[PDB]
Amino acid sequence: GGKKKVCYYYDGDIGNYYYGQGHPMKPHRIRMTHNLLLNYGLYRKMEIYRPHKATAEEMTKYHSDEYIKFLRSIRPDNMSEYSKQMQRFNVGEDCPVFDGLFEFCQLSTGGSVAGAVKLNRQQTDMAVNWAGGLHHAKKSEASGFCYVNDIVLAILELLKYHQRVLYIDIDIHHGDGVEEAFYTTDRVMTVSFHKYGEYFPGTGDLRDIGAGKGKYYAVNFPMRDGIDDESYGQIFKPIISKVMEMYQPSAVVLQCGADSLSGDRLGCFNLTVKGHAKCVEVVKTFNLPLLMLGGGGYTIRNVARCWTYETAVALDCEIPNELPYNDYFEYFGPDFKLHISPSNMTNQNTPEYMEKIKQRLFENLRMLP
Ligand SMILES: C[C@H](CCCCC(=O)NO)Nc1c(Nc2ccc(OC(F)(F)F)cc2)c(=O)c1=O
Ligand SMILES: [Ca+2]
Ligand code: NA
Ligand SMILES: [Zn+2]
Repeated sequence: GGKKKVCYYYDGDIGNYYYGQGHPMKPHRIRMTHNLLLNYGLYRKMEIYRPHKATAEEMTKYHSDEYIKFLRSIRPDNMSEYSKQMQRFNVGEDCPVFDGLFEFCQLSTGGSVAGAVKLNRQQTDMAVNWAGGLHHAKKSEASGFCYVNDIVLAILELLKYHQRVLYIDIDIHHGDGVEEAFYTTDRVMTVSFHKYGEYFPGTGDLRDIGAGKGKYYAVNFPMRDGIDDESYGQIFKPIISKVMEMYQPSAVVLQCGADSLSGDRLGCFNLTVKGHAKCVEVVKTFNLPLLMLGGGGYTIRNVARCWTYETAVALDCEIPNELPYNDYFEYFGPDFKLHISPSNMTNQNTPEYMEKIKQRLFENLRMLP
């Protein structure tokens, strides 16, 4: 029990990577998070590391050599010469070409793999990489603003020392990239809670339960618009508890995508920072080596609030609602508070729907030996 050792990864350059004018993915939110938690004084309670830049040698442990060579070569000045390669790898539109794309992928991946190495070495209880959690990237493809799947790479590192690794994804979108990589193995159980029905990426049906050796090791909780803290918490704690009891993993990876928060530019959920962070508190109570990662989140003031509070939660540190002064203070107007209020949006997930989906998952969890 009690307070635990926390290692946090951050590179001072991460906030300078720009996806382009009008693009919702803003790496600057990672800097906003870092600045906000330094101003709360949370650096006193944790070890801050600079990630290494993950190499091609590291990336090719999962990704194809051809895809990684392309990512390492593509620049906005040579796009015309790589036209075929761009369409094949899904680069240029949703996943645009930008200055320092590869470096950005290296730093994002570096923090996740370094966190996994630290946990494997038993030198920390928790590792945090807010620049990670890029769950959509595939063996040979970019998708949903994700080029390199840092989660898969970090999980592969944990598998060197851990027989069973549990993956939890509280981003509003299905973590299809992670699920795909470990679909046919029982050495990784993937658990995703996401909006489902005519929504990106279009995967993550209740009936998608894994295949072969991995059958019953892929868990999906499909949800509708406007889920609140009360509905989410009532299903999250029982599902994770049953997963912990049945699967008994030795390490956990928690993807904390903040696009499941109320008011998100691309999200349809109605969670508050408190409701989102209760997921961290739940997972932390199991006392297993834990890797906390980023993901989506497009109302960057709420991403900074979310991930600052989730770091404070990892540290068992009570932080006041009144925000301290920081370099992005004006972003947190008009209230300048850490916590957010839900909107008036209708919760399309009834309590009966929530209970029925939970019961269906419980039947699948009983199939585990
Ligand atoms: C459907 C796909 C969903 C990606 C979710 C990834 C995630 O959170 N993973 O958990 N992509 C989308 C947009 N893309 C978009 C791209 C560029 C852009 O700006 C532009 F380039 F157009 F100027 C505006 C929107 C949207 O806007 C939007 O939605
Ligand atoms: Ca999810
Ligand atoms: Na699996
Ligand atoms: Zn997302």
